[PDB]
Amino acid sequence: ATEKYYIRDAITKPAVHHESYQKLWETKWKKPCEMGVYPFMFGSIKDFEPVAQEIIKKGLKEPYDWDEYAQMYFPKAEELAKIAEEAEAAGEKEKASEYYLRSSAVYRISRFPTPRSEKQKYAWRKGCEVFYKGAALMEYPIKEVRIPHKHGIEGEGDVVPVNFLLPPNASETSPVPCVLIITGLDGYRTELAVWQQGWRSKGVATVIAEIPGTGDSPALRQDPTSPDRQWSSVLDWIESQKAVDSKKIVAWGFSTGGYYALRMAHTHKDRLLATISLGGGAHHMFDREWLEHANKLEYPFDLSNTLAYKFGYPDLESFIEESSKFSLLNDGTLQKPCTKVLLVNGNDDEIFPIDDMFVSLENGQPKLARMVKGKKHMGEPESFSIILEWIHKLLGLDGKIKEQLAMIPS
Repeated sequence: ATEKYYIRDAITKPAVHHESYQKLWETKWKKPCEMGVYPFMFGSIKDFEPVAQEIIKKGLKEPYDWDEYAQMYFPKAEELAKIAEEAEAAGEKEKASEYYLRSSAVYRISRFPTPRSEKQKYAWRKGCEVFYKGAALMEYPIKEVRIPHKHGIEGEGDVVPVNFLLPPNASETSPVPCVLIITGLDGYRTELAVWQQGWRSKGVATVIAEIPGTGDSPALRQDPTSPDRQWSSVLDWIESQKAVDSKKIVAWGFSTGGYYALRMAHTHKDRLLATISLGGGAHHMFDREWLEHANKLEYPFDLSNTLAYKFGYPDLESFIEESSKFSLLNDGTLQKPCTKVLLVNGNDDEIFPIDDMFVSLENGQPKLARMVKGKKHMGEPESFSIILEWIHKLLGLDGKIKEQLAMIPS
């Protein structure tokens, strides 16, 4: 196993943040929280630091009691929602928006990595509620669309809930490109929402949809073909929005979303101008060896257990027994023709192996690739510049990617 992957014996070095929440906060989370970036988009250090201090005093650590853990965030989440409600009543639109989104950030982290308890499931519903109240009070409001899941089968939900933002001058006469953002294992439509105003400012529509077994995805967790049905429903809906140019749909998968972006480049080739996989996997992400090591690496919590839950398995061993069936190599996806594909990741990724970029490049048609040497999951920040530069060229946008990226930090 120490000789199997690109990162070699890096897989055997346990990350310090697994020792305690205090180590998670001090070594991994405090910095991005202060900077207002993932996983703390729309958030404030002023909100999280008090909560962090109280969790650290309790000495919470792996294995976490997710009800006990989630409850630590609720007093702050509720405080911020009450401030937003008062601002809204006073006609303080910009203030109400800020505090609803700040509330949504606190609820979000309470149900990281994925809702696996009743209080985390509660926090998901409450987080969506205050997110959409905040989104509704944006200058250019982001809306929820409950897309009819017309391609759904027995056991699947009736709708695909998405975020939707349409630039103001968009019309059937002057239709706009659309970036379909596919979210990840922990960040859902309420998180990747942070990208929508930037695209709007460049004259680009956005639709944000969750992967199977996360957020409000209606898709069967254990069925490898469930995403295929979901994207058929989503693309049918985008096609019905005549203000969107259905010949200029670009799918950008973040994280685990990258797997789905790469898959749909094949399954929905004729309906997509391009797909981007940023820090995605394809094959080796499903290996026993990778999954048996990844729980203790760069991911903040238990990646492999969280992944198993998202795929509808009660434990890691049961997932590993069947995980090979999700491989884009094993299921024959990578042998099919694809639309334009861009693959970007850090070489040293300990969430999904760079080895899966190689598997992706070893099968079917040539794909665009940028490897980011000496960086781990997602190859940030250069990866965001590489991807925006390419999409701007593809869609003939203004190429002002710095202006767009500056809108991300909260």
